[PDB]
Amino acid sequence: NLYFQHMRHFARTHAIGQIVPGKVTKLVPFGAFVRVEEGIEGLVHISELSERVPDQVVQVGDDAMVKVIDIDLERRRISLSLKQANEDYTEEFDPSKYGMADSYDEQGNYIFPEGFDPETNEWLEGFDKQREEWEARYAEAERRHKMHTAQMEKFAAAEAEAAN
Repeated sequence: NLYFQHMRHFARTHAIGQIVPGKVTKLVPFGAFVRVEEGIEGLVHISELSERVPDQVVQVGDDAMVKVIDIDLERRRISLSLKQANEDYTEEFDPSKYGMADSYDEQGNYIFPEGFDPETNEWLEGFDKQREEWEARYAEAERRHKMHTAQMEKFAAAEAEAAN
């Protein structure tokens, strides 16, 4: 089997702290399982489902945005947090949390793609493939942050309904 290898591949592509999309797959007494890639499913512990029984917060088939808090490749287990994703949410878009952590250095400065000239604000010639890849990653990061906005709006509308 190749489960160790699939999970290693996932980990080298979704560092700890990234906020990733998932589908709620099954509710267990101790959490909610979330499929984050084909073949890869992680557990959202009960104490991590919300800032405040799992059926209480999520249902099967729900799109969810979850923060990767741990990857244990020895036990082939991925730990996920809905609540910790929501804590990090800002209405202002930070692409580093949503799959572009590479475009930022250790201090948090932005790193332009190598083929792009910042003073010109134009791509140099010969970098079409680099550009298309950068544009796809960036479109994916936007898609994720939008999914996250929708989860925050869903959570707040439910509360307002509960509150009333």
